[PDB]
Amino acid sequence: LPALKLALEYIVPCMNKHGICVVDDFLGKETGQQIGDEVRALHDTGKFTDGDKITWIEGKEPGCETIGLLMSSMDDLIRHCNGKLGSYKINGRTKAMVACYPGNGTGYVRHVDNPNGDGRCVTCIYYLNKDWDAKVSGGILRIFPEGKAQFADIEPKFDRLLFFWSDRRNPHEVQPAYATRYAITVWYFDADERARAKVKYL
Amino acid sequence: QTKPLPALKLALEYIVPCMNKHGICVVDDFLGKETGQQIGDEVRALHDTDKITWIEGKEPGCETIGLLMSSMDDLIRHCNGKLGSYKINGRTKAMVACYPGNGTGYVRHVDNPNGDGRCVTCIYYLNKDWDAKVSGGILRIFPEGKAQFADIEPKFDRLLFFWSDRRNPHEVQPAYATRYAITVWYFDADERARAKVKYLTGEKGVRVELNKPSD
Amino acid sequence: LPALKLALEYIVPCMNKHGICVVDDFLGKETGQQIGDEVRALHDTRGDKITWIEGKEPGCETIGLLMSSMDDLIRHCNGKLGSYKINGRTKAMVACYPGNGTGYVRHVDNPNGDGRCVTCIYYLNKDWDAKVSGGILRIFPEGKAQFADIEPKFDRLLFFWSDRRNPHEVQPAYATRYAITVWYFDADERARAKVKYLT
Amino acid sequence: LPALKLALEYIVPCMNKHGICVVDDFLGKETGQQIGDEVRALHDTRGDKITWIEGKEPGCETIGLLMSSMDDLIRHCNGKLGSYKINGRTKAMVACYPGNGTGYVRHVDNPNGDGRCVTCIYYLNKDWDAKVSGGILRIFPEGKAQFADIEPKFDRLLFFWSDRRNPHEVQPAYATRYAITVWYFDADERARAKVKYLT
Amino acid sequence: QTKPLPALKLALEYIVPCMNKHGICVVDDFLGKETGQQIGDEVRALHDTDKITWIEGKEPGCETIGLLMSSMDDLIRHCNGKLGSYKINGRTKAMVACYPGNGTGYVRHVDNPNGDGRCVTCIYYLNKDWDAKVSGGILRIFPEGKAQFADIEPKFDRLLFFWSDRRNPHEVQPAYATRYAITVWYFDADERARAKVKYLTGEKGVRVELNKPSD
Amino acid sequence: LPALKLALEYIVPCMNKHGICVVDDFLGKETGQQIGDEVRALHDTGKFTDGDKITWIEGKEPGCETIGLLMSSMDDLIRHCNGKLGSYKINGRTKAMVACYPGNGTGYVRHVDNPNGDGRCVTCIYYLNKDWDAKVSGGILRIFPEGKAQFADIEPKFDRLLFFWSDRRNPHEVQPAYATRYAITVWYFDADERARAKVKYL
Ligand SMILES: O=C(O)c1ccc(-n2[nH]cc(-n3ccnn3)c2=O)nc1
Ligand SMILES: O=C(O)c1ccc(-n2[nH]cc(-n3ccnn3)c2=O)nc1
Ligand SMILES: O=C(O)c1ccc(-n2[nH]cc(-n3ccnn3)c2=O)nc1
Ligand SMILES: O=C(O)c1ccc(-n2[nH]cc(-n3ccnn3)c2=O)nc1
Ligand SMILES: O=C(O)c1ccc(-n2[nH]cc(-n3ccnn3)c2=O)nc1
Ligand SMILES: O=C(O)c1ccc(-n2[nH]cc(-n3ccnn3)c2=O)nc1
Ligand SMILES: [Mn+2]
Ligand SMILES: [Mn+2]
Ligand SMILES: [Mn+2]
Ligand SMILES: [Mn+2]
Ligand SMILES: [Mn+2]
Ligand SMILES: [Mn+2]
Repeated sequence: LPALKLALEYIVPCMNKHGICVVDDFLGKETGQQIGDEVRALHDTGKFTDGDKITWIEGKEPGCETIGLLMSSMDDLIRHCNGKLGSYKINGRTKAMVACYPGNGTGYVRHVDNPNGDGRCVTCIYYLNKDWDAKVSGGILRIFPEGKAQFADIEPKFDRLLFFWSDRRNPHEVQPAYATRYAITVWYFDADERARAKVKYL
Repeated sequence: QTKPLPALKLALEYIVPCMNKHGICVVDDFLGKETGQQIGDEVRALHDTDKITWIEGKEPGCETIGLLMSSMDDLIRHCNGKLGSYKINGRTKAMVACYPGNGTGYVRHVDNPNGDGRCVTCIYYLNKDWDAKVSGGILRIFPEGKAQFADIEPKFDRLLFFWSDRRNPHEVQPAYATRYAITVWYFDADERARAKVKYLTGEKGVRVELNKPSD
Repeated sequence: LPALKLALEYIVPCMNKHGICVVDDFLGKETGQQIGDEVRALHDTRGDKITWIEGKEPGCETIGLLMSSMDDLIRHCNGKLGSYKINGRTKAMVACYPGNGTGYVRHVDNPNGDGRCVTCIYYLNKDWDAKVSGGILRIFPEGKAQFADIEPKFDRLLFFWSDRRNPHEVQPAYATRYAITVWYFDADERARAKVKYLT
Repeated sequence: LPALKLALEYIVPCMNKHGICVVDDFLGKETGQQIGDEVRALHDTRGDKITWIEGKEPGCETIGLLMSSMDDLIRHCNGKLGSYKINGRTKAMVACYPGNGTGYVRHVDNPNGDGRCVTCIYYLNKDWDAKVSGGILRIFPEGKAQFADIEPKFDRLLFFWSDRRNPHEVQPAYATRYAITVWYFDADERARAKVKYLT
Repeated sequence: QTKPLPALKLALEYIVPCMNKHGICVVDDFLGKETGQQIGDEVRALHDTDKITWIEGKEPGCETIGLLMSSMDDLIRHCNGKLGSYKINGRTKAMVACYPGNGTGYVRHVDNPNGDGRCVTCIYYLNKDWDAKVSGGILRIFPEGKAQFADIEPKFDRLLFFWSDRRNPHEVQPAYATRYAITVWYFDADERARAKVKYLTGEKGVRVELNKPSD
Repeated sequence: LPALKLALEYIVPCMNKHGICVVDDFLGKETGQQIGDEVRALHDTGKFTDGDKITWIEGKEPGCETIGLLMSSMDDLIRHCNGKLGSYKINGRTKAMVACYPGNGTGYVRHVDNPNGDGRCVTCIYYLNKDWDAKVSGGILRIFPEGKAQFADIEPKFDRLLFFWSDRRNPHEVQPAYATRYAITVWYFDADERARAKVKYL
């Protein structure tokens, strides 16, 4: 299951078909647990902006190589879909939103990542909660594809990667959880949208 | 053999009042393990011989399915005109459906919103030993104008009745294992007619010719 | 404009980009008046009245004309209209609405896939000021961040998808209203519909 | 923790920032058990059962105790609790829920301003695994982009606004459930309520 | 004088069946111009002597308002137990309300969702010569489980009846001129009782003392 | 009715009360019609980005002095509310979104200007449609204040200025219109929100 294959053979169609792509075992046990620890590190040192504990990583951070690995690893796959994903000309990506979600019975109401057209067109999420039994611990992502007669409960299973369109096509809510959960989110811009979105400023 | 079905008593003394009061009626241990597992096989067979398929009941390798349908009919028969104001004159084929276990769920919806004639939805679950607590697949019903709602388990050998119009909206929680169910809709004499008139059944129509004579 | 041009250069793209298409001055005040007269006369032989017309019936010639000219447009869009293979049609729903002060709740024509894929409406209300008598059709094209109010303008023709893509509500009217409606079936879908019924 | 500290240092701010406040280990497994026994015994003299308790009745002493200790918390929050002037209370709604597989539809306690401003619930279900038996209370704090699932944990006390600010639904239970509920009235509001009724 | 009111015929032959069938009933030219304009003055007077006020009917300068109420009662009286299954044993005071003309509207809502005893909302419009086409203020009702909805004009000397439970949700379009209306709710014997029991009326209560004896 | 008065005496309270402030006759007939023409100018020359004809003005544009007047005129009022409007520390503002709305029966579904927290906290709109009879031509703004039992239909009357919070508190839809209408929209940032919103990028 090589790199460009996953991209042009599974992602692109599965995405242009439904608008949701799941990828199990993206980096492997050892490589994943690595990030798994590397993220728990940041949970202590500080600089964690924003309960709702999140923080933004650029990849070249002090000692956060593996997070950078993951990021730069996703970049490949998205690059390998150039012009294939809808009419979207994808170029840049936000910094990695490494987030530690509370898990105290807290859930997040349904919403849309990019309803205004702020540029973000492909949400990309990585789950790193080792042995996160969603059957008991809960904390599942639920997506309601606009105009479809079905919906999907995606579990934050360990070492799972998830893609979906960020616009009004994918409204989604997150069932609450009872244990602490970690996850890394990333968005990708459409060259035109991200640009048009910038004429507002000075 | 099959479990004895006192269709008359079960209709008049239980199903009818239940339906009238609540609009939802469950009947467990409908055909017994013996017939149930059998239908299990019969349906898992058609898998070979989200996908569905329609059955009249006479098809080969579908004997017990036709049996199930005949039982459903047996129950609706002894209801008479007591089951709501509806006069049930007929029904659809049996929708034998294979639902996948990929964590897929079904949005809130209503079987018959347009008024196409269907008045009573009827479902039968044949999943041998299905723990809804483990695999999910629960069916959530919201009885219109009530302060409660109900999570019905797709328990093995369970039969489910409910009105199909705006009165019973429902969701289907995702399942994490393949699941099987047979659905049937009963028609109200009048509504089905006006439906056929209004072209809400897709049965009628008018041919559109390839061309017309100029002028 | 010829039917082919109107079809291929206007209707097909308008229907693909939006799923809603208006066509003003379809048959001209000349023929439109006759269609109107036929209908008004037809509905003299206070809720909403509807009588289905084949087109061949007496005193319903011009109605049939309208239907024919509709079918031609549909012929020119054959294959190019969405992803549908249209082979069927419904009788002309000649409908006389009350105009008392009651609108029709927001809904969708074909929610369960009964075969119908294109709703096609023709208005006959001469000098109908929507800002005075109302009866406006509000459509909410699913997905699009805008919505539209279509006025029952005389001699107006209106196409739109029948599925969940175009839910819509009718604003109340304060005067007698007339509108002929037809639906078109997708060859496959309508056939897939019949399957559930007994032989 | 003393009632005053718990009141002024925890409940008042928690109620102001959110309008929802949980308090675990309110009376301890010691007294909680007795409250439970009183209730369970009380409900032996399959839909949901409810019997209102004043607290003074026989075999309902400990219930009354719970009520008292609730009132004290309310006394310590006097004036500081939202913008309400609490002067009244309802009898203890001792409720036994079925646990058959039926939840209670999403709703709001006080939608028309009947006087009630604070819903206050105390759970008595020993060793109640919400992940096995369910019966969870899901609240949607209006305005906030999050929502919460409150587990009917034994000896748990739960405060929340009764108005449109906190709509909420109860997940179905798969075992017999017990929960005592009380509401508090805002002096003005409840008085403004009576006005509409005849002398 | 006032217009003759055949309360008996109007109740039995029109209002009752109308209500039962649709759940909404309008009665125009209820009291005639004479009494109508009078109530006009009577209410515009209380403005002096979004604001509201409650009236029993006996208040000075409210004679014709009490009259209006007595008429409403007259009509509901001759309904008997025919008006739904409800047994109307009483009602609220008359809510005389002054609605402002600042382009303010009222969200979709339901008078009695909790089940507080109110079963029938009753409204009377006294706006001398109000063109709803010009100033708006229309009341839109959505009869639960129906394919139509209705825009009721707050026409002068108009009386309006409808169920107050989940069956009749409604919106009020904004008005661009001051508007006046008198509302009244009738109680169902049973529901009001269970309501008083459930403390849904705010009437009952329990005193909370300033302090308690320590220990 | 001087400048700082309108600000601290009417805006701030009316805003902290409801979250919607209307101001009739902001610049006056002659001064308003001026913008009224100055905007119709741009409708021809070009450079109108984005039917839905809109364009972004910085105020110092060629010959667009009066638009700049309006912008710089609003700036005063918002400056005169420093720290008074909620807990919002307002600093910057987007470029003026001068928009020519179609008016062919087109309406805009209800929405929220800033549901994600992109910085914008105060929507400010100026209407310049001379004698725009909304009774006939229509095209009215309808706002549904979150948690309130009433809603408001604000007419785009000529020379009217409108303020409202942009976040989830003010969902709003626009009734369709039948004639061409022009309007100038502006947003204001909360120093903290606009800042936090920027950690995403690189
Ligand atoms: O900044 C934004 O627009 C923004 C950020 C995050 C976000 N999402 N989406 C799904 C999240 N999630 C939470 C737990 N599991 N998943 C989550 O946090 N959506 C939008
Ligand atoms: O064609 C129709 O009208 C139609 C089809 C399906 C359908 N439903 N609803 C809930 C179903 N389900 C799935 C699993 N367990 N239950 C199911 O099959 N209802 C109506
Ligand atoms: O059978 C159905 O579901 C069904 C039938 C008709 C219908 N339509 N369509 C357009 C209508 N209209 C336009 C102006 N006044 N009325 C109208 O009533 N929508 C749905
Ligand atoms: O009268 C009313 O509207 C009314 C009454 C009770 C009520 N609540 N509140 C908390 C309940 N609950 C908690 C766990 N199981 N049930 C519950 O049923 N909500 C509203
Ligand atoms: O207290 C209550 O339950 C209560 C109050 C008001 C109310 N409504 N509803 C529509 C009203 N209206 C306003 C103008 N024309 N009609 C009006 O007054 N309904 C119920
Ligand atoms: O870019 C954005 O997020 C954005 C831009 C504009 C916008 N709004 N709001 C009200 C508009 N309008 C239209 C007619 N009358 N008013 C309008 O255009 N909302 C959000
Ligand atoms: Mn998200
Ligand atoms: Mn269904
Ligand atoms: Mn329609
Ligand atoms: Mn409740
Ligand atoms: Mn009301
Ligand atoms: Mn906006």
